[PDB]
Amino acid sequence: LGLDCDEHSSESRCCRYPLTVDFEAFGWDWIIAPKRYKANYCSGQCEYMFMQKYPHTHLVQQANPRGSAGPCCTPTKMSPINMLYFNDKQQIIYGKIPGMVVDRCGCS
Amino acid sequence: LGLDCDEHSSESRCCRYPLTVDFEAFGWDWIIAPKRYKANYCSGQCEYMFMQKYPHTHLVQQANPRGSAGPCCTPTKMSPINMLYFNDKQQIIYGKIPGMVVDRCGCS
Repeated sequence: LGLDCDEHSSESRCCRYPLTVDFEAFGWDWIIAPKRYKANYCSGQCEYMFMQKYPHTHLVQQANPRGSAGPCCTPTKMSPINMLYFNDKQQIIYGKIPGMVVDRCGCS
Repeated sequence: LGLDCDEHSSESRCCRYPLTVDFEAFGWDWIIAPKRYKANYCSGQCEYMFMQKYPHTHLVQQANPRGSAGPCCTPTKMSPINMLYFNDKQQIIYGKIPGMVVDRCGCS
Protein backbone atom coordinates (compact mmCIF):
# COMPACT_ATOMS: atom_id res chain seq x y z
CA LEU A 1 0.00 0.00 0.00
CA GLY A 2 1.77 3.11 -1.30
CA LEU A 3 1.45 6.84 -0.61
CA ASP A 4 -0.55 9.32 -2.72
CA CYS A 5 0.35 13.02 -2.69
CA ASP A 6 -0.86 16.30 -4.19
CA GLU A 7 1.77 18.72 -5.53
CA HIS A 8 1.66 20.91 -2.39
CA SER A 9 2.29 17.89 -0.15
CA SER A 10 4.98 18.12 2.54
CA GLU A 11 5.56 14.38 2.10
CA SER A 12 9.22 13.79 1.19
CA ARG A 13 9.05 10.00 0.93
CA CYS A 14 8.39 8.04 -2.28
CA CYS A 15 4.88 8.94 -3.36
CA ARG A 16 2.53 8.94 -6.35
CA TYR A 17 1.63 12.36 -7.75
CA PRO A 18 -1.15 13.14 -10.25
CA LEU A 19 -0.27 14.03 -13.83
CA THR A 20 -2.23 14.24 -17.05
CA VAL A 21 -0.60 13.29 -20.35
CA ASP A 22 -2.28 15.38 -23.05
CA PHE A 23 -1.80 13.88 -26.52
CA GLU A 24 -3.57 16.85 -28.06
CA ALA A 25 -1.08 19.23 -26.43
CA PHE A 26 1.75 17.08 -27.83
CA GLY A 27 0.21 17.56 -31.29
CA TRP A 28 -0.26 13.81 -31.75
CA ASP A 29 -3.19 13.80 -34.19
CA TRP A 30 -2.43 10.15 -34.95
CA ILE A 31 -4.14 9.34 -31.65
CA ILE A 32 -7.91 9.43 -32.01
CA ALA A 33 -8.83 8.55 -28.41
CA PRO A 34 -8.32 9.30 -25.65
CA LYS A 35 -7.06 12.86 -26.18
CA ARG A 36 -5.60 12.86 -22.67
CA TYR A 37 -5.36 10.55 -19.69
CA LYS A 38 -4.31 10.43 -16.05
CA ALA A 39 -0.81 8.92 -16.07
CA ASN A 40 0.65 10.02 -12.72
CA TYR A 41 4.27 9.85 -11.64
CA CYS A 42 6.51 8.81 -8.75
CA SER A 43 8.80 11.02 -6.70
CA GLY A 44 10.33 10.98 -3.23
CA GLN A 45 13.03 9.60 -0.98
CA CYS A 46 13.72 5.91 -0.45
CA GLU A 47 15.31 5.59 2.96
CA TYR A 48 16.08 2.38 4.82
CA MET A 49 13.35 -0.27 4.56
CA PHE A 50 10.74 2.12 3.11
CA MET A 51 8.11 0.80 0.69
CA GLN A 52 10.14 -2.17 -0.62
CA LYS A 53 8.41 -4.90 -2.63
CA TYR A 54 11.54 -7.08 -2.93
CA PRO A 55 13.66 -8.47 -0.08
CA HIS A 56 16.72 -7.72 -2.25
CA THR A 57 16.56 -4.01 -1.61
CA HIS A 58 17.22 -3.91 2.11
CA LEU A 59 19.91 -6.59 1.85
CA VAL A 60 21.86 -4.41 -0.57
CA GLN A 61 21.25 -1.37 1.67
CA GLN A 62 22.92 -3.24 4.55
CA ALA A 63 25.73 -4.56 2.33
CA ASN A 64 26.18 -0.83 1.58
CA PRO A 65 28.13 -0.76 -1.71
CA ARG A 66 30.09 2.41 -2.53
CA GLY A 67 28.86 2.72 -6.12
CA SER A 68 25.20 2.72 -5.12
CA ALA A 69 23.11 5.81 -4.42
CA GLY A 70 20.57 3.47 -2.83
CA PRO A 71 17.13 2.42 -4.03
CA CYS A 72 14.85 4.83 -5.80
CA CYS A 73 11.23 5.69 -6.29
CA THR A 74 9.57 3.99 -9.28
CA PRO A 75 6.25 2.45 -10.23
CA THR A 76 5.30 -0.76 -8.44
CA LYS A 77 1.80 -1.10 -9.92
CA MET A 78 0.91 -0.27 -13.53
CA SER A 79 -2.28 -0.47 -15.55
CA PRO A 80 -3.19 -0.29 -19.23
CA ILE A 81 -5.41 2.09 -21.17
CA ASN A 82 -7.41 1.45 -24.31
CA MET A 83 -6.44 3.49 -27.35
CA LEU A 84 -7.75 4.15 -30.83
CA TYR A 85 -5.12 5.40 -33.25
CA PHE A 86 -3.87 5.59 -36.82
CA ASN A 87 -0.95 3.34 -37.67
CA ASP A 88 1.56 3.74 -40.50
CA LYS A 89 -0.29 1.25 -42.70
CA GLN A 90 -3.38 3.33 -43.51
CA GLN A 91 -5.46 1.70 -40.78
CA ILE A 92 -7.18 2.65 -37.57
CA ILE A 93 -6.11 0.31 -34.74
CA TYR A 94 -7.79 -0.37 -31.41
CA GLY A 95 -5.65 -1.73 -28.60
CA LYS A 96 -5.37 -2.20 -24.86
CA ILE A 97 -1.92 -0.74 -24.18
CA PRO A 98 -0.12 -2.04 -21.06
CA GLY A 99 2.07 0.03 -18.80
CA MET A 100 0.44 3.40 -19.40
CA VAL A 101 -0.83 4.39 -15.95
CA VAL A 102 1.11 4.42 -12.67
CA ASP A 103 -1.10 3.19 -9.83
CA ARG A 104 1.46 2.81 -7.03
CA CYS A 105 5.03 3.94 -6.32
CA GLY A 106 7.71 2.21 -4.27
CA CYS A 107 11.41 1.78 -3.65
CA SER A 108 13.80 -0.69 -5.28
CA LEU B 1 18.38 -6.10 -22.93
CA GLY B 2 20.11 -4.10 -20.19
CA LEU B 3 23.69 -3.03 -19.53
CA ASP B 4 26.15 -4.85 -17.23
CA CYS B 5 29.07 -2.96 -15.68
CA ASP B 6 32.08 -3.62 -13.45
CA GLU B 7 32.84 -1.08 -10.71
CA HIS B 8 35.61 0.61 -12.75
CA SER B 9 33.25 1.11 -15.70
CA SER B 10 33.05 4.53 -17.36
CA GLU B 11 29.41 3.79 -18.18
CA SER B 12 27.21 6.52 -16.67
CA ARG B 13 23.87 5.17 -17.86
CA CYS B 14 21.60 2.84 -15.86
CA CYS B 15 23.51 -0.39 -15.44
CA ARG B 16 23.69 -3.56 -13.34
CA TYR B 17 26.73 -3.86 -11.06
CA PRO B 18 27.89 -7.01 -9.22
CA LEU B 19 27.43 -7.27 -5.47
CA THR B 20 27.60 -10.11 -3.00
CA VAL B 21 25.28 -10.16 0.02
CA ASP B 22 27.12 -12.02 2.79
CA PHE B 23 24.75 -13.30 5.48
CA GLU B 24 27.69 -14.56 7.50
CA ALA B 25 29.21 -11.07 7.52
CA PHE B 26 25.84 -9.71 8.70
CA GLY B 27 26.01 -12.18 11.60
CA TRP B 28 22.77 -13.87 10.52
CA ASP B 29 23.31 -17.35 11.98
CA TRP B 30 19.59 -18.02 11.52
CA ILE B 31 20.37 -18.57 7.84
CA ILE B 32 21.86 -22.00 7.25
CA ALA B 33 22.34 -21.77 3.47
CA PRO B 34 23.49 -20.08 1.40
CA LYS B 35 26.01 -18.13 3.48
CA ARG B 36 26.31 -15.55 0.71
CA TYR B 37 24.91 -14.93 -2.75
CA LYS B 38 25.30 -12.71 -5.80
CA ALA B 39 22.57 -10.07 -5.46
CA ASN B 40 23.81 -7.23 -7.70
CA TYR B 41 22.49 -3.68 -7.83
CA CYS B 42 21.41 -0.96 -10.24
CA SER B 43 22.96 2.46 -10.70
CA GLY B 44 23.19 5.06 -13.45
CA GLN B 45 21.46 7.88 -15.30
CA CYS B 46 18.07 7.59 -16.95
CA GLU B 47 18.00 10.15 -19.73
CA TYR B 48 15.32 10.58 -22.38
CA MET B 49 14.00 7.29 -23.79
CA PHE B 50 16.77 5.15 -22.27
CA MET B 51 16.05 1.55 -21.23
CA GLN B 52 12.30 2.01 -20.63
CA LYS B 53 10.06 -1.05 -20.26
CA TYR B 54 6.82 0.97 -20.01
CA PRO B 55 5.47 3.47 -22.54
CA HIS B 56 4.37 5.60 -19.56
CA THR B 57 7.88 6.78 -18.82
CA HIS B 58 8.63 8.75 -21.96
CA LEU B 59 5.14 10.25 -22.03
CA VAL B 60 5.69 11.73 -18.57
CA GLN B 61 9.18 12.90 -19.63
CA GLN B 62 7.59 14.87 -22.48
CA ALA B 63 4.75 16.16 -20.26
CA ASN B 64 7.69 17.38 -18.12
CA PRO B 65 6.15 17.92 -14.65
CA ARG B 66 7.97 20.28 -12.27
CA GLY B 67 7.85 17.98 -9.25
CA SER B 68 9.54 15.10 -11.06
CA ALA B 69 13.27 14.42 -11.08
CA GLY B 70 12.61 12.07 -14.00
CA PRO B 71 12.74 8.28 -14.16
CA CYS B 72 15.33 6.33 -12.26
CA CYS B 73 17.39 3.20 -12.41
CA THR B 74 15.81 0.15 -10.76
CA PRO B 75 15.52 -3.59 -11.30
CA THR B 76 13.51 -4.72 -14.32
CA LYS B 77 14.21 -8.45 -13.98
CA MET B 78 14.40 -10.30 -10.67
CA SER B 79 14.98 -13.92 -9.72
CA PRO B 80 14.59 -16.02 -6.58
CA ILE B 81 17.08 -17.99 -4.53
CA ASN B 82 16.52 -21.09 -2.44
CA MET B 83 17.19 -20.74 1.28
CA LEU B 84 17.42 -22.98 4.31
CA TYR B 85 16.88 -21.17 7.59
CA PHE B 86 15.67 -21.31 11.17
CA ASN B 87 12.30 -19.70 11.85
CA ASP B 88 10.96 -18.40 15.15
CA LYS B 89 8.94 -21.56 15.76
CA GLN B 90 11.81 -23.98 16.47
CA GLN B 91 11.86 -25.30 12.91
CA ILE B 92 14.19 -25.37 9.95
CA ILE B 93 12.41 -24.08 6.83
CA TYR B 94 13.29 -24.54 3.17
CA GLY B 95 11.95 -22.03 0.69
CA LYS B 96 12.36 -20.55 -2.77
CA ILE B 97 12.45 -16.83 -1.99
CA PRO B 98 11.37 -14.48 -4.81
CA GLY B 99 12.90 -11.12 -5.53
CA MET B 100 16.37 -11.79 -4.18
CA VAL B 101 18.61 -11.36 -7.23
CA VAL B 102 18.68 -8.44 -9.68
CA ASP B 103 19.18 -9.72 -13.23
CA ARG B 104 18.53 -6.55 -15.24
CA CYS B 105 18.29 -2.80 -14.57
CA GLY B 106 16.21 -0.19 -16.37
CA CYS B 107 14.52 3.17 -16.16
CA SER B 108 10.99 3.98 -15.00
